[PDB]
Amino acid sequence: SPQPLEQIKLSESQLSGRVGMIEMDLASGRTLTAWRADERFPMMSTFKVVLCGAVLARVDAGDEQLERKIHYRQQDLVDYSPVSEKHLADGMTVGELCAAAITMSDNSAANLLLATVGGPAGLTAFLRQIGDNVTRLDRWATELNEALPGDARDTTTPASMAATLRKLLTSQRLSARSQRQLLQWMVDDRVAGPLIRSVLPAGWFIADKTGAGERGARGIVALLGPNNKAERIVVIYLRDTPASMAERNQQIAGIGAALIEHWQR
Ligand SMILES: OC[C@H]1O[C@H](O[C@H]2[C@H](O)[C@@H](O)[C@H](OCCCCCCC3CCCCC3)O[C@@H]2CO)[C@H](O)[C@@H](O)[C@@H]1O
Ligand SMILES: *C(=O)/C=C/N[C@@H](C(=O)O)C(C)(C)S(=O)O
Repeated sequence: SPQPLEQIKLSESQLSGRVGMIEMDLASGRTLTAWRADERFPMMSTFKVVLCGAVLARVDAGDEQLERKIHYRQQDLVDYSPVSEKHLADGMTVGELCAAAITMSDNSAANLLLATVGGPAGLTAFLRQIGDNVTRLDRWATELNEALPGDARDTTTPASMAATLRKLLTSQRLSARSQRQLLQWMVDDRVAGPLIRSVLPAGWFIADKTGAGERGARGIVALLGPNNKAERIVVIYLRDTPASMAERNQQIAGIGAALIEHWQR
């Protein structure tokens, strides 16, 4: 594979779309690679990690409990609810809802949690509270993935998302237990995690949340590193490409390969 920036450029050329990327040291925030890092991209399902950071903040404040059971109705369900559709009779705890939202990308679980933090506006206010003045959630799950050109709704920037994830995972804004919980939910991703491990060389750590949307939107927020350590945050977003899902996945994997082969920078 070529150097990271050369591979990122190659991916735009091959996809005819925009790629946004940040590679950042998790412990210090040192930015290593930045490409269109201040440009907007639809967050898609990656917003679910920030959502659960807001839930954990409420738990830390004593305004929520991960144990609290939420009972919901079938009419509350939206498209793609693999875990929540199985619990109409018994409900799910707030912690179970975050696990379903992050590890299975369950949309009804995400919406139930979104209401607890004040909806899209409440989550956006939380982002402003932690110093992210760019990321914004405007719609509920299912409609936030529309990815219309020029539409600023439900977007982030690679730089903003990377800084926000670092703040949630390591800045001590969340309690120690909450920081550990958010990380474990990403480690536990069932949608892409196992697949990524299957193609990663031995010794590489992965934790992640992926997303997909219209007009080719695709993305991933991840922790990656050799020696089985979450050394870096890597955020990659793609937008406005007509390519197949398989090729969008292949290009993101290609950028990851370039990082792996040329890690010491
Ligand atoms: O010299 C480095 C390595 O080069 C190859 O590894 C390949 C691997 O066989 C391939 O499967 C992967 O594809 C990349 C898979 C990446 C998948 C997800 C990437 C995500 C993760 C973080 C956020 C953004 C992208 O590339 C590496 C590096 O060339 C060799 O197979 C391996 O033995 C060797 O240790
Ligand atoms: C998160 O990225 C979700 C992606 N897609 C879903 C969505 O809510 O937009 C569907 C319903 C389109 S499907 O799961 O792809």
